[PDB]
Amino acid sequence: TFFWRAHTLTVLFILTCTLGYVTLLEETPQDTAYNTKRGIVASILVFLCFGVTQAKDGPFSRPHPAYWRFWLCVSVVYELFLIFILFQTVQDGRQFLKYVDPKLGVPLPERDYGGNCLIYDPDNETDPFHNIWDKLDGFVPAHFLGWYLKTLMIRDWWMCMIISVMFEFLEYSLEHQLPNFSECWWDHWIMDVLVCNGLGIYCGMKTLEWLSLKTYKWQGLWNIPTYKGKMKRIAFQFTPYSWVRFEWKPASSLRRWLAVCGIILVFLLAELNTFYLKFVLWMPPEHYLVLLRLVFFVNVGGVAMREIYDFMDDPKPHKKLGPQAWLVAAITATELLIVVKYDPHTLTLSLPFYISQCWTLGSVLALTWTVWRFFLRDIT
Amino acid sequence: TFFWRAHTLTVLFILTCTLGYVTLLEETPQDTAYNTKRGIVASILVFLCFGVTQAKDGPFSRPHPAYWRFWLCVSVVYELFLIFILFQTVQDGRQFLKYVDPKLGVPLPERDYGGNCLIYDPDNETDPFHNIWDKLDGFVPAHFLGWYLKTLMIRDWWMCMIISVMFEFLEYSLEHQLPNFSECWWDHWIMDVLVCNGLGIYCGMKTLEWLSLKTYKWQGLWNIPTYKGKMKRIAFQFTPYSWVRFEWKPASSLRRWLAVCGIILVFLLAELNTFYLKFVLWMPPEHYLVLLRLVFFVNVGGVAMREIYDFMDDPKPHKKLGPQAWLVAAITATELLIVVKYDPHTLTLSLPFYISQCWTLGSVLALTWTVWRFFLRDIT
Ligand SMILES: CCCCCC/C=C\CCCCCCCC(=O)OC[C@H](COP(=O)(O)OCCN)OC(=O)CCCCCCC/C=C\CCCCCCCC
Ligand SMILES: CCCCCC/C=C\CCCCCCCC(=O)OC[C@H](COP(=O)(O)OCCN)OC(=O)CCCCCCC/C=C\CCCCCCCC
Ligand SMILES: [Ca+2]
Ligand SMILES: [Ca+2]
Repeated sequence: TFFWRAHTLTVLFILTCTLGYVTLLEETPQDTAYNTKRGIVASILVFLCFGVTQAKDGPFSRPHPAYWRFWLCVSVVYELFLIFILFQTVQDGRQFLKYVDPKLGVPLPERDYGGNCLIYDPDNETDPFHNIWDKLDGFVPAHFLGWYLKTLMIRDWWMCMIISVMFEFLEYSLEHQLPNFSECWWDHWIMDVLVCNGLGIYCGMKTLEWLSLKTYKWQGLWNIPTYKGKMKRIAFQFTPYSWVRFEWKPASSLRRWLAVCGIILVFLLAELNTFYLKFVLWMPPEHYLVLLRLVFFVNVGGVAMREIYDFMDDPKPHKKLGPQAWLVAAITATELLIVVKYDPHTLTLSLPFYISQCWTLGSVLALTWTVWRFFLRDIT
Repeated sequence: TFFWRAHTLTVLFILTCTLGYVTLLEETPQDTAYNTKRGIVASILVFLCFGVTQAKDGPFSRPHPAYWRFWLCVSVVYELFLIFILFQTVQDGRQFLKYVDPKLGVPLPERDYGGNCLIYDPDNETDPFHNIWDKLDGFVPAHFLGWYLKTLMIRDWWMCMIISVMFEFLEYSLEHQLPNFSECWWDHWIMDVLVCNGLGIYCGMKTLEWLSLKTYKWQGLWNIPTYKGKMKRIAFQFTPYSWVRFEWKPASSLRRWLAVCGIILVFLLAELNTFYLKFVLWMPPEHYLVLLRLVFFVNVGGVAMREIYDFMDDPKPHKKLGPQAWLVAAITATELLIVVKYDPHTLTLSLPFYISQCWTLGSVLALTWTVWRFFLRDIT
């Protein structure tokens, strides 16, 4: 347990010695294009170190609060870079991304995915599943893990299913304002919504039930029994300390209902601007930046979701929202503003009439539900 | 007291609305040289806002913890910029400072100040004080305020006087390794050390005694009596909540003595690298950057000095040093490394023999004092 309360002046000394050595004893190259990137990277690294060693501890502790402090600092850095990218012109921002990786900044080609439907197709005699084969890509294994983590983040069945359904309706309405969207109805539902609910959401709820019926008693690593107990402790150190499963009961007040609606809206906007950011900044879907963003968003979303539940469930008259939820909301707003700024012509396309009627019907149905809620509250 | 517990989501909404307006509804200029500076400034402003609204509260509260959070964030930004400047070449760093202000990046002329001594000089019959007149500049009014604040920061007589004396000896030894240093012996002592001890240090100790014999009882701004009480409360709101005067007793152990020596060394290095930074980065002494650095260092030094006293005086087995002291130490180390890197040829000049003998005598005297301390501890 030495590392769990280790000193910070030792970290300061190590950092100072390392940077002093690498700056003085080495030879500085005579080109500014490399030294500028080196300085930016060094500043980012030092900020990460200082935050890891001196930031606040979040609600999550295991495996080490330094992990969540590191992710908080990464969130801060990402927000700063997002704002810097926002405040420039579009082509200069794309060239800045080209500075990040020397392959971006060029118009990538566009292709359609849902061009082939009717799985039982006699077009290709050799393979009946010729239409399915192209669909069976890394997306399907990604959906299971993604929704497993996203249902570990929010810890509710109804909220999770409503978020998934709302996002799928939004994706269908999003098809003509972003041409890469092309999915058949079977691929839309059976391949995505069916798979998520059947496997990812179900496994997340099973994990919550399994690890919410456990006794959390821990002791030292050297007081445990022989190698069997050693391996048991090593494996279980990455299991959570103790959680409180969230219970979002929205039909009890008005502010609580609006707060649940707001967090649902933020969750939807996260995925919306994820897709629109991978589109408008001219980054390929398989670029490592997108995967890094996904991992960071998974971790930061879990922490911020716990923090916003803690803020929402408090009985005290005035509580300040945790910094992680604030940072996630700021990042989402900045990403949405970037998306609106960079490509407004493609985003401003008018909705299809036949789906706009359905959207209006849903809106009026929600309004009727709200007024009926008010009526029943008045009666009671 | 509305602002003392006001909401943070309101701040987030205001920031998001203002940045979205200034980015979208305005027209982005078609030059990257202005947009890059605009983006950097916007990122700095957003980081300042987020830190002010969501950082940790330091030991100092009055007039508002937001003030000290703002100074902590400024410290973070200054450290990051210092490291970025460090990791480049010397000429590129000077041109970066030229980017900060379009007049820097040029070799400024060098002049001597202590070229005229012997105040009672019959060289100029018209004015006997012709030598004094050039000396009587803004430096003397600056010394009083500077040492008043610096003795409010450390809250001790002996430590303050020893720091002043050590810094003056260091300045005298620093004359040939930095040519701008030129002061006559009277200007060295009577004009600086005499004035500080007579006025600044004495007024600081008088203020500490006066405001350490006060009863700190406060109430609301609307429960006070009429306009007399209103003005009294308005004036006294900027008076401190309640302080605990530090008492540095170094002759009790060895770790405590070494800690006092370390904080004295950091205090000396702060002024050393202040002068060497204003010299080596080609900034004129009267540039606003130097004054901003002085103000920031005054505030951050006070906060970090309280934090390091709190860390040093704790009885608990393990306490983490406050972030402000960590940041001040990091900034001092980074500034010293920049000074060593940029102009090593001027700094590496061999010290004068006649003063090197005095320095060796002082060092051996300190060693004898330490061994006598060990001898007396062994006897007792
Ligand atoms: C921290 C708690 C959650 C995680 C628990 C364990 C933490 C460590 C696990 C790390 C494992 C890395 C996972 C690798 C990434 C991965 O598997 O895929 C990422 C998956 C797969 O991508 P998909 O979008 O599903 O596929 C697109 C199909 N067209 O992506 C995702 O998970 C998306 C996550 C979105 C997160 C949204 C964040 C917003 C959450 C809350 C904010 C809401 C409200 C709070 C804010 C403000 C309140 C006022
Ligand atoms: C916060 C507590 C202290 C201030 C109290 C009130 C705060 C608000 C007051 C703001 C007023 C602004 C003052 C304007 C600036 C001013 O008057 O002059 C600045 C003066 C005048 O300049 P001089 O160097 O004296 O003249 C040169 C002569 N050759 O400059 C200074 O005050 C120098 C201050 C140096 C401070 C050093 C900081 C380091 C302190 C502690 C760190 C040490 C240990 C902790 C770190 C690590 C521990 C392991
Ligand atoms: Ca889909
Ligand atoms: Ca002097």
